[PDB]
Amino acid sequence: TIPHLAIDPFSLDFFDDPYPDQQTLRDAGPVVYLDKWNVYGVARYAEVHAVLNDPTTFCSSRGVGLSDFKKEKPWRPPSLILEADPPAHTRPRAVLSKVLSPATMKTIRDGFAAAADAKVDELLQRGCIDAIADLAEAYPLSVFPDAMGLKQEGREHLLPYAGLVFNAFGPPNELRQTAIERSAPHQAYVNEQCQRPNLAPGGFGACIHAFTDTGEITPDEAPLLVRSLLSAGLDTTVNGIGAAVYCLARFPGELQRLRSDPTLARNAFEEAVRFESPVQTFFRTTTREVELGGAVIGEGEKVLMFLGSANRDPRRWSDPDLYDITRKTSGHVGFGSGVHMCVGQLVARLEGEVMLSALARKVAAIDIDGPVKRRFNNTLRGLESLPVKLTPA
Ligand code: HEM
Ligand SMILES: O=C(O)c1ccc(C2CC2)cc1
Ligand SMILES: [Cl-]
Repeated sequence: TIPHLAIDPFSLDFFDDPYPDQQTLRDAGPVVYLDKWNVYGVARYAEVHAVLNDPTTFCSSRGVGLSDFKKEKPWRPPSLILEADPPAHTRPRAVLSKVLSPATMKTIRDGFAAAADAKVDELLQRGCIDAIADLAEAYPLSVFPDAMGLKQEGREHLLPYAGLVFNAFGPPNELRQTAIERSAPHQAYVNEQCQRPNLAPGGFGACIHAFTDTGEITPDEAPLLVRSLLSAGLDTTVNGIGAAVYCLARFPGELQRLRSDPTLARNAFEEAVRFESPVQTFFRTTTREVELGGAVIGEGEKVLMFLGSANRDPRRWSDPDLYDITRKTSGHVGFGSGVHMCVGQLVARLEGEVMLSALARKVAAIDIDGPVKRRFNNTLRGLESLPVKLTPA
């Protein structure tokens, strides 16, 4: 009853151009079986949304990668939020929600905006830049480690560690194995900075530790929640901003609409998150036998959700393959949906908004003017190098 497919959604050929295979995955049926990895997959919007919003059956505490924590040791101690179910999930989630709250955004907005403006002006002086190293990576590196309250020393480990985290959600392919092998120095660096003495007062890290006073988290929980921010909080924004710039480079008409109304910056970023879906995939594990898409899935089965596919499903989206900065983007699943929906979404959107605002006000044209290279990661979609010429407004 369930179609079996041989598509490897973690192969380099798939990362290189996922969209035809994602259609094949959607059109095969509401639920497929991926023989390459012995997992179920859901690629249409409806089922992906349903699974995300059914946490008691499609759980996270057995891992949101391919590995089942009931069967194998996690490569690092489980995340107290990503890899937890309610009720255990709830108070750590509440702490990060408060640390990354609307109120907190007021404290960092001016500096985040100023750094974005300054960066775009700097790049305009250079003219021909790499929109990944010089913009998508450089801008988040210039604000987020500081906002965390990290010391200067060791920050070169941040992106490698994130690359590892996101590769490690994948199957045990070469990408994952190469990432985990000799990763100890990255792990040691991150784990050390999660300890309270190493985090600057006023920053997100210190604020997490401050919540141990309230009874919401214990002191021994705080370093793991700092670890969550150091795992998710940088590389995501790199690929989100890179996605947006790549979109604006490919859709000059939309750059021009953005220029004409910079207040479209926030939605132009949201649309980029839908369109590229920097976080492509997550898994759940069934806690019980369950019928999904007329398919009966046993207990303890891994279910692969194709977030990017869901965000391009023509059943849900008009012209899914068009980048439209005035699209009603609400309901996209690029930040997830339900109890685990991205708790750092205000930080992500703030960064994206203020960079796209700076571009909107300062740049007339973005032209790809060198070889484009894709960055391969089991979970993250994005580019390694994006040479562009920036024309000033
Ligand atoms: C464009 C940028 C980002 C994207 C696309 C993204 C994507 C996602 C997605 C899809 C989830 C849901 C996970 C699931 O359902 O299993 C999620 C959760 C999460 N994200 Fe974001 N994220 C981004 C930025 C950030 C930032 C900037 C931070 C921190 C400063 C962050 C921290 C987290 C954390 C801690 C969770 C787990 C929340 C929970 O389990 O309740 N992410 N993110
Ligand atoms: O808690 C964590 O360590 C964690 C790691 C990666 C993510 C991805 C979704 C952005 C989220 C949380
Ligand atoms: Cl670690």
